[PDB]
Amino acid sequence: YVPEALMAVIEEVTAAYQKERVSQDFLDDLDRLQANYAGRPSPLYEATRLSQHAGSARIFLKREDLNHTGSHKINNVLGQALLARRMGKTRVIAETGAGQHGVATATACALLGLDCVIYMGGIDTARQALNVARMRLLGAEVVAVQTGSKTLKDAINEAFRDWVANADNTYYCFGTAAGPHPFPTMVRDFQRIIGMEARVQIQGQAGRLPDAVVACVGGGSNAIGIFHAFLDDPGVRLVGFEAAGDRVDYRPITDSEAMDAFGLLCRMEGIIPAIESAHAVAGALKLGVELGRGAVIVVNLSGRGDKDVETAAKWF
Amino acid sequence: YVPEALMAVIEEVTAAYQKERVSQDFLDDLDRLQANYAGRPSPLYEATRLSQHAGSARIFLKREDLNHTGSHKINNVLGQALLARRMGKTRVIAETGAGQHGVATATACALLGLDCVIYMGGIDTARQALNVARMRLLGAEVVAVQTGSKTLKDAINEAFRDWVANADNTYYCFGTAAGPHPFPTMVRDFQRIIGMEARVQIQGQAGRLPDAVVACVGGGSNAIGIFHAFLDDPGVRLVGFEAAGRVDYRPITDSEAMDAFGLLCRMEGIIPAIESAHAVAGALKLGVELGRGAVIVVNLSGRGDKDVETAAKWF
Repeated sequence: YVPEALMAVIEEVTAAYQKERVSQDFLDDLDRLQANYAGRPSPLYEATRLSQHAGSARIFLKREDLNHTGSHKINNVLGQALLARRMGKTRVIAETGAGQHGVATATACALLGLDCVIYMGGIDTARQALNVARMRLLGAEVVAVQTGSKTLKDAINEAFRDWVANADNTYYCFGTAAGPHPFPTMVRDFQRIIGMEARVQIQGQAGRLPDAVVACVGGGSNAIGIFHAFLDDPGVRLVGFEAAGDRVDYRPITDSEAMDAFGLLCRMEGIIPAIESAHAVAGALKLGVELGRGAVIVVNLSGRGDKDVETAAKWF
Repeated sequence: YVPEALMAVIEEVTAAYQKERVSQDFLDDLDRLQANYAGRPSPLYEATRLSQHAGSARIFLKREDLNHTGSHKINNVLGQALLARRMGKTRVIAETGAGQHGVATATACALLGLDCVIYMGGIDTARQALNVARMRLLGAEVVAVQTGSKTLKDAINEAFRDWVANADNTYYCFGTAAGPHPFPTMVRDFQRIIGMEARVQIQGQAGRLPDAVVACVGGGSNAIGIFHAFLDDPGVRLVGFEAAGRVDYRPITDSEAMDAFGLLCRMEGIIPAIESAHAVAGALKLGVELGRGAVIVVNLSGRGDKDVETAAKWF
């Protein structure tokens, strides 16, 4: 599943990232660097037409759903490249199948100014000359790996072979589903940027801190990532909505209630939520009818607009 | 091609639009409506690795390239839908093929509070089943046309009949490939929103109006629409770059462009359209020519793609 040979190398990265977690500075720095670069900060939208169904509170939807073809992947990558740069690494590697992660990796590296090399499967190479094209346009040595299978796994290995050799100057950039996810806390932390961005936006758009910041808890981290920046704001309730069918407060939301919110959001604002987001919404509206006129609530709309259209359409 | 029966209804929309064109009211209303909604305001990005290469001017990129392939269909549809509401229409109809125009149109109606009807070929309805479900989740009514041989052509024709009969309260939303485009001015004007956005964003990010705003002029209205909002800002230069009313035109050669192309990829990791690359080349000379601390706003119009090949060949 992972060579043992990766252990000292992974241990190096974790220990180095552990030093970053002491302050907000790493995160702050990432947020600076990615500002207006590829999608970040995702928009905060005041859903004025939901207001009437939420006790006339002001519902603000943190729009993590506005991500598709591009925005997305650069986010993980840029975090990593920044870490590589602060570990005094000078060079970055990765594997990619079809080429999307190699392009993101190559992107983060031109941006931050770091040599970069990408490992592509032999017959993967000659069936997208284009991403290769992007990658070489981005300045990245593409090593088209001939040796056995031809279909990713052999590239993972050279990439692995590389990383152990060169570990003093090289960072491995992870992001393919078929590759290793060795640093799960580092991934979680990158999610806190949602709340960091949403805390600036809600005070600029709403003129203060919110009454509440709300997320569906089955989105995992990334739904929950909106909370961290509001932990020291004693006036701000943090409410995680649990899917039920039939410091943080946790509250249940049934299938029906999610479903009805899903449809109201499509009809009131023209936005088609993930069933995940519709629970956070359904709770946001109950919470506004609780809190009344003049309340301000922030909702993490996490998960994918498309996915659930089928299930929603059956349901109705 | 276009039925003559349509002349009066087209004539009413053009007349009413020409009266909106008078002031920035209509556009300020679109701007407000769509803020944070589906992509607009596109970001304004300070390209600080490029400064080295431009007299140490500051180059800001107006990131039209961050559009989704798709971001543009709701943008145009929201404009038409807000105009229907501002004219007093209560209802908006359209035809759709595979469903995208229908989904865009229903999304704009749900947003603005308007009744929606979409006419689809009876067959198109069966094949594009989840575009239909999106439409109805959106609250639109979807008519699977049973007339003729249940074709797109037959759909359009039912939609033209409903338009004519219900013109007092009903607006027709254009922008399928098989449909007409009776209002090119309207569509060109919507592009003015680019410079209105960028005029706000350059004062927050840079603290003042810029020294120039720049765009590549082969890129049509999508290029040239950044200029309008700064027209009355004497002190802001307006430069249009072309592949060699107060706007200045200058030529940019193929190899000035391709050097700007490779420079943007390599310094910023942004792969531009060749079209963006000409404006980016022009902005690099102009910073050399205005020098240190000069704020130059560049329209990055067109799509960072299909020029990829052509850029690869070149290099």
